Amino acid sequence: MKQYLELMQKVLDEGTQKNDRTGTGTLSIFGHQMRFNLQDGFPLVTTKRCHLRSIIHELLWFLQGDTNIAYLHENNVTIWDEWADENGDLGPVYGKQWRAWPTPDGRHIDQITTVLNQLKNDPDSRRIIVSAWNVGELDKMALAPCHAFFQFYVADGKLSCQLYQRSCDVFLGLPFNIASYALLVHMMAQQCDLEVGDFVWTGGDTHLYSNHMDQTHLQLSREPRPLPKLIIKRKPESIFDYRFEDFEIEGYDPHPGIKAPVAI
Amino acid sequence: MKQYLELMQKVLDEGTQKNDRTGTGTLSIFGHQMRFNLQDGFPLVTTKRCHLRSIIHELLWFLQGDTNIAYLHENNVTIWDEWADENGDLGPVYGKQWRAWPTPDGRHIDQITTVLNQLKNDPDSRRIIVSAWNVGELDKMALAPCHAFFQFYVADGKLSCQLYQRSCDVFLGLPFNIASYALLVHMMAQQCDLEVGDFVWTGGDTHLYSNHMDQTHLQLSREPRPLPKLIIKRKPESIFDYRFEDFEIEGYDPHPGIKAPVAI
Ligand SMILES: *c1cc(=O)[nH]c(=O)n1[C@H]1C[C@H](O)[C@@H](COP(=O)(O)O)O1
Ligand SMILES: *c1cc(=O)[nH]c(=O)n1[C@H]1C[C@H](O)[C@@H](COP(=O)(O)O)O1
Repeated sequence: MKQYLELMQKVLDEGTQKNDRTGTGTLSIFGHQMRFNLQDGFPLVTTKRCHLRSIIHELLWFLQGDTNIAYLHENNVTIWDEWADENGDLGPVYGKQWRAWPTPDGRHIDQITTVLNQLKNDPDSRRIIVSAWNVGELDKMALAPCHAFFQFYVADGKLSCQLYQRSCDVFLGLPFNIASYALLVHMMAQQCDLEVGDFVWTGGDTHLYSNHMDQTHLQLSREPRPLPKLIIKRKPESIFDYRFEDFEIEGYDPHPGIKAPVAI
Repeated sequence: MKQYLELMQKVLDEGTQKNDRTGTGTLSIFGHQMRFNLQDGFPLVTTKRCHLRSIIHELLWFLQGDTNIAYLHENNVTIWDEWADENGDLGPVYGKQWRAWPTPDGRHIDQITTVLNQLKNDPDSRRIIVSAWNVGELDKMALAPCHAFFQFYVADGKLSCQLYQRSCDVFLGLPFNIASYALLVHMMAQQCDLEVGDFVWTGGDTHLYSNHMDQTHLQLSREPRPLPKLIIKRKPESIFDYRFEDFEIEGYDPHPGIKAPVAI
């Protein structure tokens, strides 16, 4: 995608060298923002093939409030194997905070349902927010959230969303994260009878790992293809009733895939 | 300053008409990012004079972990009066979450101390974050945090900071907020023998109130003037024991102030 490739070249041109938690070494820029008008098409990178199956199953996984990789395994998705423990648990990550953020006084807040109610009865609210950044449970998480905070907004019957990603593996993570949220927006929109608007991505520590430099130049030498189309064949009773088959991506003809190591 | 005036112009040109909770109405856009290189001086607006004692006392008020506006009175600061109860409390707002995020099991987390230590022992960390968006206590707050999530970043000995502001009153609040954090960055840098870097401001619902049109137009026709320079007279033994006297801005020659009503 143009925005994607332009970001890559931005890291290579202004990035500074930094060591990191994984001892892998990176090229890093701090603070960036890009927009995707969802009506121009589904933002799934084409300069290299992406695995839809993984992207979609991970989202339904989050929405169910699951934090164990069993479900993912049942559907052949292994993107979260490296961090799960003996029992498949990852700790109170994304899914848990999204559906059951534990308050001090013994309550649990379902942020996803809260947002839906807000989009239907108070769409002008400047507080339609979902946060995975639960300071209290950060130490029980196998990995601190990367896409940590996001906000919805409405205008002219169009649903928009901004995500703040504090850490971003540009080559390996960004492609999945962008598609994942663009997908949520379509789901939210369809449930609230709104049209899709913009998906605004904002990054904190945006980087390219040292052992991703070749792959990066390879991909950066290719011409972006036309964006695919997302077709939802059904309208479930609730945001929690979507299934893998309700989705259908049309016109996805991407360049060849490129492989790279996953910094653990 | 140019960035500020441009964003201000953008709101008028692209803004959408919305009916907010105050019932005043606004002109707003969603998703915007500004960058301030602190090497070029304090980003305190000059196209309009800004009350600096209230920006400094508020910030220091936060750092003490205080939620009651008593302290602010002691020093003639009346920016948080239209939201305090009979006792003057605002709820576990900013200060409370920064200094003592209450966990589900009784313990408390000091995000500021945590950050100070991350900056001194693990500067490459991509998790140097402090959040005020404690979902579990939003209902107990007089007003949900506007500047709710910020991240620190280190590179080439420079300390940068990105702020996520979900809601922004471009005319009244944006000037104060910007300077407030720019100020913090300088305090953090001094306590960690680091140089100041960039301050990146990112906004969610960025708006201009209907009854600010005149004041805005008046400000847009004035020319920006060289940014001032922040001077920190002494160096406290901790980031917590700073004082109003310790700060001094130099070269601040702003245009006259502009009076305007605040939306409650
Ligand atoms: C985390 C999860 C995700 O969805 N997408 C991402 O880009 N990542 C990346 C960020 C970083 O490269 C690593 C997490 O490391 P750290 O917690 O920032 O130290 O995975
Ligand atoms: C909140 C506090 C701050 O420091 N900065 C701001 O600009 N504001 C503004 C945003 C908005 O105008 C109002 C809060 O309203 P809401 O909670 O967003 O509905 O104060």
